[PDB]
Amino acid sequence: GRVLIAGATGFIGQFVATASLDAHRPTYILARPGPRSPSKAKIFKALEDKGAIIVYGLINEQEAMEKILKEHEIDIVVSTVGGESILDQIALVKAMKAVGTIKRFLPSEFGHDVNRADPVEPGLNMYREKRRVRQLVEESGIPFTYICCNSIASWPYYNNVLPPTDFFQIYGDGNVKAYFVAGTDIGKFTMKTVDDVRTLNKSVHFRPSCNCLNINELASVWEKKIGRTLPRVTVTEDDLLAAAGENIIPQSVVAAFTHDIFIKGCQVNFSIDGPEDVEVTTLYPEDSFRTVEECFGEYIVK
Ligand SMILES: NC(=O)C1=CN([C@@H]2O[C@H](COP(=O)(O)OP(=O)(O)OC[C@H]3O[C@@H](n4cnc5c(N)ncnc54)[C@H](OP(=O)(O)O)[C@@H]3O)[C@@H](O)[C@H]2O)C=CC1
Repeated sequence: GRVLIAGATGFIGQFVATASLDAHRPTYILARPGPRSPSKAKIFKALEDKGAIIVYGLINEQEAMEKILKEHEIDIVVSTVGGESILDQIALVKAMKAVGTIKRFLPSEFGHDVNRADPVEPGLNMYREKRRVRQLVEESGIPFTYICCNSIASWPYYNNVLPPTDFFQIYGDGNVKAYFVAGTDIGKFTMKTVDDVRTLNKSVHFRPSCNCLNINELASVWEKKIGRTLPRVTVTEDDLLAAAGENIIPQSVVAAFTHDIFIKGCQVNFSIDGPEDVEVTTLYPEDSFRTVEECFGEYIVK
């Protein structure tokens, strides 16, 4: 099963691409034509050394994408494009529909369940775009999997990776749970889903029970790691709504999602027992997630 990843030089994309190559899956990486940044240069080299095949194009160019999917006999398409580029996926979906040979598409999800969560603006606009892509995918008859992996295991700053050394900003009561997942686990478990019969036309939720922490708990894990306590200060709901209300992109987007998670409980407030939802830890039993303690341990080694 040949995998095409768009957005492999991106934050999430680097983890997904590396996991695909480490799983011994034939892996093709879409590259923007032109000169290469030092960091892009770094990433593309690492991936090619792991056996990645670089292909040149842009996902908003339908005819170009049709040619690539056909020429390279692609089976599985994974998009990890950024928030600014969500509607660039429209041409890619039309291209996949035209070629008709795609076995699984994973659009650029990699956070919350955009069909259940209701963030304030401008987070909401991003979710409108993601929902529009899901509507197009489903109406196009493309088999899909939606990766709802919740938060990457970093410190959740309102404007956003390394936890604080001076004082902790605690959102609201600091007693609202979220799920934190290592980057490497987002990649590993994403790639397992692409050809699993059980994830076909499903939302895949990442709910590792040992990494279900509120902000007060997350603070305490960091204090254990640095061997000292810090002052805790409150950031109110209205603080976050003010920040969101300025409509400064992407800072205000991050503020809106912080509010949704840590004020409104968007990651934990629904059941996954229904027939269109599956959960990673029950799909792949006896395959432990890296803990937050472990993750914070490598931030310490920096
Ligand atoms: N905590 C969480 O769960 C988080 C989840 N996310 C979600 O992950 C997804 C990816 O975001 P992130 O990792 O921040 O994004 P990035 O901006 O780090 O990476 C985006 C990748 O998409 C590529 N790309 C963008 N447009 C095109 C295009 N038209 N054609 C081909 N390639 C393109 C970029 O290449 P180039 O540089 O050449 O333009 C880059 O390689 C988003 O849906 C975001 O919402 C991400 C961060 C937090």
